[PDB]
Amino acid sequence: HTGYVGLKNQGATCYMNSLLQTLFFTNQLRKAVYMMPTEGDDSSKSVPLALQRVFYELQHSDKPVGTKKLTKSFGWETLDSFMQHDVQELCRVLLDNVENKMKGTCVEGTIPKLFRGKMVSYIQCKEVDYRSDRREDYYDIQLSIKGKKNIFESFVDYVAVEQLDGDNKYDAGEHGLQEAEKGVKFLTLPPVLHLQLMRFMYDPQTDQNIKINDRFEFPEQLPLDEFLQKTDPKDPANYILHAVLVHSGHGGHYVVYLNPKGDGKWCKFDDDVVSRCTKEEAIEHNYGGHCTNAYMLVYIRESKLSEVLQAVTDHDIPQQLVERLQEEKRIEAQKRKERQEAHLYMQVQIVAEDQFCGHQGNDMYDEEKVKYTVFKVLKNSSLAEFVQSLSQTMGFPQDQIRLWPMQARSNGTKRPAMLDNEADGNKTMIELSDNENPWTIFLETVDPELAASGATLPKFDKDHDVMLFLKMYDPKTRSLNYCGHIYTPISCKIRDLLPVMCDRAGFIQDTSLILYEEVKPNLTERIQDYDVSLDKALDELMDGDIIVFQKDDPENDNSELPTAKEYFRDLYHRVDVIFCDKTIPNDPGFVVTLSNRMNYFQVAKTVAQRLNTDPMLLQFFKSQGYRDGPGNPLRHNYEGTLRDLLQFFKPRQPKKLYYQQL
Repeated sequence: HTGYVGLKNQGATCYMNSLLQTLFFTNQLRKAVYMMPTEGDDSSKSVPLALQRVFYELQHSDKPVGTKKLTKSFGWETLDSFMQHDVQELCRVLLDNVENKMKGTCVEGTIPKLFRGKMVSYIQCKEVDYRSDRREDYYDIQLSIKGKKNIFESFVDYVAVEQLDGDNKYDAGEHGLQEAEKGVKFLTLPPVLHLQLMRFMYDPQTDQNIKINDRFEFPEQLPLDEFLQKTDPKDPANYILHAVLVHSGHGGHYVVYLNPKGDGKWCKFDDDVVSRCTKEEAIEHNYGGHCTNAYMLVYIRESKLSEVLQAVTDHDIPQQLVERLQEEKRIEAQKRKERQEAHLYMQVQIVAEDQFCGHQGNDMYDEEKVKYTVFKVLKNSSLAEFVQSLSQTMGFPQDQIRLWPMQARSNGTKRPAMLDNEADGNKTMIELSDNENPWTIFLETVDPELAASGATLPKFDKDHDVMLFLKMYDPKTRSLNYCGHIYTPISCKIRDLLPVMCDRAGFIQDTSLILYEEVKPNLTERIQDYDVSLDKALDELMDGDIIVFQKDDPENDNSELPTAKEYFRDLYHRVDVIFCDKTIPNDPGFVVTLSNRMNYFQVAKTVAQRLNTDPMLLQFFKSQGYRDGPGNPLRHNYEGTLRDLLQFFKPRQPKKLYYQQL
């Protein structure tokens, strides 16, 4: 009913869409494609079956047709896998493919029948009698456009005889070097003529990739009778224009104009929208004129078009295809259903206080090492419902638990932070997560030792209390110790918390303590006045803030790392980096421990101690970052630091620099 159907434009498929429609409306070819015995073939790797699928859906679908399995099928998936090849290469790919799959069937030899033409490449000597000929079969013709006005002129140029003169002489076997002519002449022109215009070429010294938008004309009706060796009455070489393929403007948007019926009723096929157009919009408007411009044309022989554009109906398609493809469509329908179910649920990752114990770095834990209890939960389900689900699964009373969602902060520290169960209990999980795809929540419980007895998690005044996390630094062992969390009124003076810090650390009451806010990695700010409220003591006080404390003792000074400040500083600089020998390909390399604040001299000196060698006999190479492999050489008067060099490495990605000896 609703006219013609379009293709979707999926990524950088590009000219593929334009080309498919052009082949689909070559009806003789299409009917033959429907005959290919594909019932035994692989669904997503059979190019013949994939192309059959596209044609079937082009013929039947109300919705634009996908090339999801087809692009996979012939193996050009990535954005530029197309940009690599030209249209004519894709044409021979698909045509050769179906041609060979029809061998052993009733529709064998359809592709030569429709597209094969014959041409002679010849050389003939002037003075001596010698000739050298070459009979060649073509499935298309490439026509030059620069210097030209119309396609008639490009055909005059293509048949043009070339003169072999002084210093270009032709060596004709025994006769030797002689003056000669070299010509190209067409023996036959097929029912379907593909003409590729040389709009753009990879001509360097001007540009690796380019475009020629200069004006270039082509007719509705093309007479070729004069460019053939042989002519025959009732079969002239008069051709009707069938298709016009177009590009505009880097790449740019591809679109195609066809008159499927051969009756001059043209349509603009721009991917998913098809529309009717005038002949001007198909031909006149795509000549150049300096934008949008025609790069490939398809003509059909005036006698042959009744055959070539045979009417096609549903029946011309075997039930072997109909039923198979319809089952594929049911499958895809399930897959769509599965996918939309999976989109409705979210993943909540619960972490418990045990996971915080023993962590030696900044923040609560290590992202790569932490162990979660995970829950699939409806995105639109309630908080209270999840709290019951958690309490049932985990084995707790709801009044003995509290959820603190892990909130990633502005300065790049991830920490537990408050949720008001009282006010936010009725909201959805997905809105409460602010769409964090996997929800990460810290689960506070009552000390299980007290759980048996009368023990509920205490009241938390969301306006006037804060939850802080405590960490004890030991200089002697240069280690961190998680000392749990506490609730406290904000108005509390830091001093009033010292007794409990001492106690959790196993220190003696009235032990003299140095306190720091662990703010951010490499930022460990000393709390200088203990007699002020938490509010004044910390800057920007917040649930999930961390205080690190240590004994104030002369003995600290004898350690490598006397303070928690120095500890965290060292933790932030200490970097292990892999050194790979550039001269040994597939070298895994060897790791060295360095500091992000090391200069060239220090880096080289250090690696040279490891390789027995002189630093002057090491040449290092800069990283290309996300692209693997060595980059430009590292000059020995490089001013920056190891930090500056490694900044293109991704966080989870391990670091490596390439080098060589001298």
